[PDB]
Amino acid sequence: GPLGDCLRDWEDLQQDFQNIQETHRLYRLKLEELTKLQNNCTSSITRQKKRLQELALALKKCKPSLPAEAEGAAQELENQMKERQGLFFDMEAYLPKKNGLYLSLVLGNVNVTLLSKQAKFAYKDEYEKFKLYLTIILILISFTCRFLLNSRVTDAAFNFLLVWYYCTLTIRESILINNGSRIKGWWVFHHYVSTFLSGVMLTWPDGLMYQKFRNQFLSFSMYQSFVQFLQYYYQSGCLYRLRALGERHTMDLTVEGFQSWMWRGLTFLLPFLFFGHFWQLFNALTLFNLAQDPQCKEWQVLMCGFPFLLLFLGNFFTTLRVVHHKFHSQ
Amino acid sequence: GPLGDCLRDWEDLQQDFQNIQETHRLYRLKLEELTKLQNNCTSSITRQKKRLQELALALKKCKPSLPAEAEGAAQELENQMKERQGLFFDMEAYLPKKNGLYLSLVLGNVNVTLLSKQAKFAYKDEYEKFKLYLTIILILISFTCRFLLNSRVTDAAFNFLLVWYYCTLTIRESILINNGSRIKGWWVFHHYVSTFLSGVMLTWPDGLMYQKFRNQFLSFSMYQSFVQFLQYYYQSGCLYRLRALGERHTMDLTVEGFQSWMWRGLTFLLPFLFFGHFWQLFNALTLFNLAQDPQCKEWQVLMCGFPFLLLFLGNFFTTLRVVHHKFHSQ
Ligand SMILES: CC(C)(COP(=O)(O)OP(=O)(O)OC[C@H]1O[C@@H](n2cnc3c(N)ncnc32)[C@H](O)[C@@H]1OP(=O)(O)O)[C@@H](O)C(=O)NCCC(=O)NCCS
Ligand SMILES: CC(C)(COP(=O)(O)OP(=O)(O)OC[C@H]1O[C@@H](n2cnc3c(N)ncnc32)[C@H](O)[C@@H]1OP(=O)(O)O)[C@@H](O)C(=O)NCCC(=O)NCCS
Repeated sequence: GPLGDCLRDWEDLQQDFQNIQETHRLYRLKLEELTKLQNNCTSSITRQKKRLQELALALKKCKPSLPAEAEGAAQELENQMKERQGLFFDMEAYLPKKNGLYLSLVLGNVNVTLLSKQAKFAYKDEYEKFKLYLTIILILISFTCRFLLNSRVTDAAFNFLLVWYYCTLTIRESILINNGSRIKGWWVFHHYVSTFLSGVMLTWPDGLMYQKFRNQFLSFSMYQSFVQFLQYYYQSGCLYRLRALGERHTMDLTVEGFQSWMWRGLTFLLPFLFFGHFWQLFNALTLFNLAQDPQCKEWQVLMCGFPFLLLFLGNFFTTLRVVHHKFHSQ
Repeated sequence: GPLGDCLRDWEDLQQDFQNIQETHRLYRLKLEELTKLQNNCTSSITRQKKRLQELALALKKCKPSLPAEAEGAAQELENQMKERQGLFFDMEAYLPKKNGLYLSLVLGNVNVTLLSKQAKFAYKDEYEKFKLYLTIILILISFTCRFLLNSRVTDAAFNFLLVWYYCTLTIRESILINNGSRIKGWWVFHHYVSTFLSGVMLTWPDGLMYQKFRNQFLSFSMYQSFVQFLQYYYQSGCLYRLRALGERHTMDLTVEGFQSWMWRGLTFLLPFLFFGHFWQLFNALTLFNLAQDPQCKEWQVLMCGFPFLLLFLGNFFTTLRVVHHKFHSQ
């Protein structure tokens, strides 16, 4: 007769029930005032930012009319308002923030994980591991689809995987932007163009003109995944190094050693990126030249030759901008 | 010389700066203990649920050995443990919850909007309006692609829109599940199958056998969007009615009038759904019959004929289940 155990467990879980429901009640109260605090802080910050920017506008428009001797105080005045802006960014980094017009077309609730600092730093790492693992899958299946097979089922499967990976990746990093980062919005239009390119390659009716481009496209995709493979290593190394510099617990790792390490890494890495840039430019060129041949007539060739050229222009300019800015930073 | 205004605005915004940073500090503190409370509550609830289910298991296995006269107390004992489970569901409805293995493959942070009740009820409405608006776009462009055009560019564009809409929609409702709902997981595998179907239709190389199926597929897509058009009306009406019943402020709207209205609406709606079910079954049949013709040889025909049949079986069974359960509920 084990019922006795069950019944006295019933009432002891019952006493637990009330002592836990009291906690639940006070929790609800706490949540209420915390919400009020959040609303108050956000409204106040918005008002202050507006006031600051407008007064800075007024001072800037009045500045040329004024001589430099009294303008001394003025230049350190903007030199301090900019850091006031920086601290405003710091403070806004926690308060829940509105969605940025692309998430709001897929979602509509609020996801600002960075209510802590560990809770954010341990999201970017997960993102990096996602990029690496998917690159493994793509390089493997690209090898299979280029050296040993010639069908169109497998080719369509590879292109579908590509067009899914790019879209989930643009969602992750469009969250990672409003949490906080400097992600240089070209790096997202890059995904949109690459998605359009794969999509067009998906409805290419074969014949005697597909087989002339399949080889180059597959090989280039292989190489690009390899570059992502190396870039993982450098990026993750940089992230851990920078945390270990910000966290002084391990040892007083000076900024000098970090900078030397990062500079050596980047300067070693850069030739491969430039090789890839020129590889796709040559790719676009051969595609146009092929299109000029009067033997083909398919609208897919020019529409698959423009994204390559656009994509090269953007990538080349942005890489040079980053290296040049880093060089002046020194 | 407007500098004076600017400088005294500087120091008055400065006094504002400290009086706001104090608020920020206390806000951070509050957030800290609120996090501790959340963790404590979730751990406690997990332990209690495990204990309750295991003791219920023990009682159930011991029950057949025991006679009914003493089992009286036993049946109201399970009749009360089930409501204890219900209240546990209520309480867990607020605490942040882990992601369900599909979001965690696209995301990895936590989005439980239902920290309130308005903040959730005003998400489902947005979801409904999204479904309606996208149905408008699809019905319009389907009309254009069937009566007046015959190309393949426009057809591919329509199929791409379909395969994007289904995927964003499965993301929205897979959030809406873990917030809280009874969404009958067949209704999501439905989206996966429909996505696979459109994908296969996307790489169909035309010829003398595509033109025999294009008409039926487009017309069926039109009709299906029309059913979504009506289902919006009924669903939104039901949601507002149920809120107006739960909210007794307007008037003591009895459950009887609500039930009569909902029953009339559903009984009026059902014939169209059944028509659609049989429409797609006939569609799968004609597709197989066409495949039997020795004049075609394309692997796309059987792979486009199975999802139709599978999809019909699932839809028919699930609709009958819902109507039967609702009938016993009365
Ligand atoms: C830019 C590059 C030198 C990296 O340098 P970097 O670490 O970004 O240097 P910065 O200090 O400017 O970093 C700026 C921000 O860009 C972010 N970033 C996000 N996505 C990125 C991406 N795809 N590439 C580069 N930077 C990226 C970094 O995270 C960093 O922000 P955070 O560190 O604060 O989170 C290198 O990644 C690059 O050139 N990108 C190549 C892109 C590519 O795939 N090309 C392939 C051609 S075949
Ligand atoms: C099922 C149906 C009668 C709706 O009834 P219902 O309101 O779901 O009745 P229930 O009380 O069982 O509702 C159960 C839950 O299912 C949810 N639900 C979510 N997505 C749904 C969907 N696509 N269809 C039906 N119910 C859905 C409802 O929101 C409800 O949960 P909630 O009200 O607590 O949020 C009706 O929508 C249906 O038969 N679906 C047809 C699906 C379809 O598109 N078929 C096309 C064939 S051509």
